[PDB]
Amino acid sequence: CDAFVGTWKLVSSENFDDYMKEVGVGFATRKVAGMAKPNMIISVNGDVITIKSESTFKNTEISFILGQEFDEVTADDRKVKSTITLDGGVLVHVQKWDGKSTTIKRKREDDKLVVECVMKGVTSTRVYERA
Ligand SMILES: O=C(CSc1nc(O)cc(C(F)(F)F)n1)N1CCCCC1
Repeated sequence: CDAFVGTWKLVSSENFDDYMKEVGVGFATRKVAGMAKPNMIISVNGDVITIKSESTFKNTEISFILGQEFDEVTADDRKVKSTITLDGGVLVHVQKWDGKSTTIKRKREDDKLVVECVMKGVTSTRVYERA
C-alpha cells in the first residue's frame, strides 16, 4: 500500500465508544480515547509499512510487512497477534487475542482515509482527511 501515505487528521467518528466497550476497554480509557482526535501518519520504505497514531491520549506505532503476522501492543494495552494484508486497495488488519478478533479496514475514499473497526456486532467508522 502507498496511496495511503501521508499525514491524516481525525475529522469524524461513529460508534467508537461502543467499539471500545465491545473490545473490553475499561471506562477511564474510553473516556480519554473517545475525546482524542488523533493524527495518523502512514509511511512506506520498501516492503515495510509504518502507521503512527499521535494523540493527547496515547501515541502508538506499528511497522509491518503485508501478510506477516506480528506482535502488537494496542493503545489500550492488549497484546494481540496482528496480520495486515492489501485486498482490492483496502488495508485489512486483523488483531487476534484470547480466542477473540477484531478487524480494522483502512480505505481511501475520495480524499478521505476511512477506518472501519469491527468487533462482534459493533461497527465504528472513523474518517480522516489530509492534515
Ligand atoms: O484510541 C485508540 C487508538 S486511536 C484509533 N483510531 C482509529 O481511527 C482506529 C483505531 C483502531 F485501532 F481501533 F482501529 N484506533 N484505541 C484503539 C484500540 C482500542 C482503544 C482505543
